Parts: sequence; C-alpha cells; structure tokens
Amino acid sequence: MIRAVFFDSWGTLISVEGAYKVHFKIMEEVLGDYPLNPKTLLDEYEKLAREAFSNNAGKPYRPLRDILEEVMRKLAEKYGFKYPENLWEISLRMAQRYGELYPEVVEVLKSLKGKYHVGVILNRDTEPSTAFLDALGIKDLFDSITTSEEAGFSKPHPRIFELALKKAGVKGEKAVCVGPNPVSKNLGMTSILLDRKGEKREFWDKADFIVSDLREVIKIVDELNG
Repeated sequence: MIRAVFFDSWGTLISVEGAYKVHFKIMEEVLGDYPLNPKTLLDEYEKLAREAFSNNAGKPYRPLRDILEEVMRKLAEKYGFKYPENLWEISLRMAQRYGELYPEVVEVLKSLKGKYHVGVILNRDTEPSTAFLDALGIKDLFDSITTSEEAGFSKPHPRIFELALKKAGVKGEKAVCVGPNPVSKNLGMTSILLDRKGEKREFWDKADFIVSDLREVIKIVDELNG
C-alpha cells in the first residue's frame, strides 16, 4: 500500500523559467553598472556551483550558503567586480520576488492532503528552504519538510530518505518519490521520474514510472492502491 508521497528537489516545484529568472536577477543585482553581461556571470556561476555540488555529494552536509559564497568569491576574482556583501539576503529577496511554481503544484498537493503523507525533500539548508516555501504559500501543504541539513548528509546519501520515511512513519515500500533526478533504491521506495520535456529518455528504464505532469502522480498512486 502506498501511504506517502515525497517530492524531491526544488526542481520539481519550481519552473525552469522561474529558476533561471531568479538566478538571472541575482546576477544583475550583484553586477550593478559593472560592464559584464549578467548571463555570462550566471552561466559561469552554474558551472562552478554544479562542480561544488558534485564535490560534496554523498559527503557530510556542508551549508549551501558557504558553497555559494565561495563560488562568488572566485567569480568576483575572475571578473574584477567587488565581492557582494549580504549575497545570501539578495538571493532570498530575489527568490521571493521571482520564484514561481509549476502551475499544477498547488492543486496536486491539495489533492493528496489527508489521504497520503505529503512530503518534500531538499538538498538545501533548512531555514531558507522553509522561508522560500512560505513565500510561495505552500509550506503548510506539506506534512513534512526534510532537508540535507537535518539529515547531516547531502544527496545521494540514504540518510535523508531514511529521515523523510521516519517522519512519515513508514518503510520505503509504502512510499513513492517524485523527482527529476534519475536514481535510495535500496530503501524500497517507488521512483517516479518527472521528465517535463521528455528529454531524459536514457534514464527512463532506471525508474519505475515516468511522468510529464505532477497530476499524473495521484493516478499512479490510486492504481498502486487498487
């Protein structure tokens, strides 16, 4: 029986257009009048960030604030602009102004409520993530919010999923996990790959179900439950 539905990474709640704009706007604010194209700074940032994330994947958790600040110091040094004070505060402001949900998110979370444990799982520090979910008006639509900071280890370490399952009070075989991240499997969860654009086909056989829209999740859960 499926009793719990977990949604995995911001990548599943937040549109690609909203994430890029948030980032783009952060870069414009940092640069001011500096004569660098904000899209070039953004593209270099995403490379260095991706690279920090992989170097910490599966390792003891390290705050994303520290990794972000480290990246930006390299970027400030590379391009010659002054390192921005209060970068974390800029980023939070921009996420609240320009962040956006995929259009079905609110409907999907309400549809699950009181019927399944509804949880979100995030490789983000606890406090920002939670304030961001509050800004987007959905914090209270979750039964649980589980972070790498809570568990002590960044993805793909199993501990974050073990904690999420403990919050739901069920073993992995009773839960589905929805994410864009191809695979945690050891714990028994049913994996649903969210491929909005059908651009990850080479990982579809690595997942139990593929969906392009979160409204398909409740249909999969009902079929699993008869």
